[PDB]
Amino acid sequence: AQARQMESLNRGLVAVKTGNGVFVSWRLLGTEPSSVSFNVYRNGKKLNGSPITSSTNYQDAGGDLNAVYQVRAVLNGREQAPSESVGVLNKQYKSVPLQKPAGGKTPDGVSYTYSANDASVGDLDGDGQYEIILKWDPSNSKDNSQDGYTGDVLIDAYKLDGTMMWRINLGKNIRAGAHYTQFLVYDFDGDGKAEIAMKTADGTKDGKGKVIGNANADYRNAQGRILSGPEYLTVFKGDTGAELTTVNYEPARGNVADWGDSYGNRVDRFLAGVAYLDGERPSFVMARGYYTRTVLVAYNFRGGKLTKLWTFDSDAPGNGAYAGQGNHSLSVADVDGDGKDEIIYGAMAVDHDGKGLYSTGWGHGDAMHTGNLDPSRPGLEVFQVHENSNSPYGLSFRDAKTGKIIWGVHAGKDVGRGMAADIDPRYEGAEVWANGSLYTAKGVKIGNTLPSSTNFGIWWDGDLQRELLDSNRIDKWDYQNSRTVNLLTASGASANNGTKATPSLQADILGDWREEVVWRAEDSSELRIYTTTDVTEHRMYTLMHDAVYRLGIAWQNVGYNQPPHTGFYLGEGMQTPEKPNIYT
Ligand SMILES: [Ca+2]
Ligand SMILES: [Ca+2]
Ligand SMILES: [Ca+2]
Ligand SMILES: [Ca+2]
Ligand SMILES: [Ca+2]
Ligand SMILES: [Ca+2]
Ligand SMILES: [Ca+2]
Ligand SMILES: [Ca+2]
Ligand SMILES: [Ca+2]
Ligand SMILES: [Ca+2]
Repeated sequence: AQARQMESLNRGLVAVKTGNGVFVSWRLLGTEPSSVSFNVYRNGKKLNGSPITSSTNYQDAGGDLNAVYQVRAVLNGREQAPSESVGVLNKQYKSVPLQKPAGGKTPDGVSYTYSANDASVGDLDGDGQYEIILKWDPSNSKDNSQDGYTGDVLIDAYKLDGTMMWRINLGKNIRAGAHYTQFLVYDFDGDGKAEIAMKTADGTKDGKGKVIGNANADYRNAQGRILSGPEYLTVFKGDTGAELTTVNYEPARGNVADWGDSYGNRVDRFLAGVAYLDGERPSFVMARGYYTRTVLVAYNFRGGKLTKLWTFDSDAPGNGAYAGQGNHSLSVADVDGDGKDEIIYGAMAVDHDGKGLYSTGWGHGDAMHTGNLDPSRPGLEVFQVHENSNSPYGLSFRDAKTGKIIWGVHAGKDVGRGMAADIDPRYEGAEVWANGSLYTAKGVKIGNTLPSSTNFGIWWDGDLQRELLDSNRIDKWDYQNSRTVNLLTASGASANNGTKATPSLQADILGDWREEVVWRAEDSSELRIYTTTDVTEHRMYTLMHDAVYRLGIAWQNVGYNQPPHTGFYLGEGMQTPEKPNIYT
């Protein structure tokens, strides 16, 4: 009973030169009725796609590199104003060149360079096409448990044509590393353009060069950590990067040792997430802590003002079960039916008003997947893994609303990876895997092997199973032979963060409902946006117009990046998915 704000997008038309013709795909928008159809136009407004639809891709045999495409929606037998016009890509990726920052030297005395790291997307200027907001990582970035000085964290915005809109420098008082800066790109106020929200400090320099706080404060200690001095929360304006408003980060660190160590590990474990706590409009949550004291703080940014909505603190009375449950990521989804978003903080959940929903007591894990994994169960499921060898489960498949287990598997050990996806059509729903085994959504062990990666799942070819993504590979589970075969190796491109091996971004940002992959070139001279050329016979509303998925894109960069999920069941046997309840 609720419509959600959702980004006004253009048709997302993309064309790609293939052996034999040109491949084309476009969006089906969530503002459109299911009855819509399309005609495709090659060059001189030539109708080409003679009758109409059932998908939003089309293979054009008589297409060449000099061709120009437009598509026209048909609303009730009446063709509409054409889309934007596009040329043809001579390779299966779009190059976005980067203004790569020059290296530098820390007090350390050491030298360091930058590489393109985690990304997000948003419509910063309102033209109906996504920009890429990119985090730059210095080669001396640090995990929380490693001493050492780190280079400045920088965040750029780029249009798809390579236009660099601005650079923000977080400055010397924001340590570089996976668990420090978590950045949220969303249209919070509803003005139709996106803002950026993240944690700042004395000396962060906005996109117009304006310094926040004291440009001469240096709270870096001799171990390269910032364990003193004030802490800020800032939202910047999308098209310019300018400070809009800055408030005090909550909670502040206080006595560092109260978090469970004196050397600055547990205290600087951060997460963040966009959530429609309204059921209608976006909020965001900034989180601090998970091994230990765990605090979530929710906000709105509307009418130029940042307002605190609520605070959940595990130190607070009655909330002590909720400590030690958080993962190195979070999920966001209406799990209880009320139209409003709850926060699935790893092995615990917070309700939309700031109140504990449940704590499983199974403890912190390094991966999680929240979606409709078993389409035979109404409601969502959460499949995750757990670090605690003394946990009853090393992998657990539970009810997302109550937190009660559905099935789970005792390992007496850390299980540091786990995945969820429909890779086997013999079993309706998503299969899951971790710690040497592959299971049905019901908990039954399939075969004896498992896919060659346990990282990301990506919808890439034309079928309803999901494919696999790791390093610079897209792979496919051959469920008949129990082997992983390769569909694409993006040679020259590279993933990020060594063993995590994640892409800068995975997201349906162009064309068809299939997902695009944003990998950096090895030297970080360009980002590459890969889009599929597999003709599909399936049609769906753009994944960026689904609530759970869009919010998945917004937290992908967060902590140890996890892959996105749809709020509906996407896989073999799915129903023809219905128009989403949204406005633009
Ligand atoms: Ca834009
Ligand atoms: Ca806005
Ligand atoms: Ca809800
Ligand atoms: Ca609720
Ligand atoms: Ca961990
Ligand atoms: Ca379900
Ligand atoms: Ca399946
Ligand atoms: Ca597929
Ligand atoms: Ca796509
Ligand atoms: Ca990350």
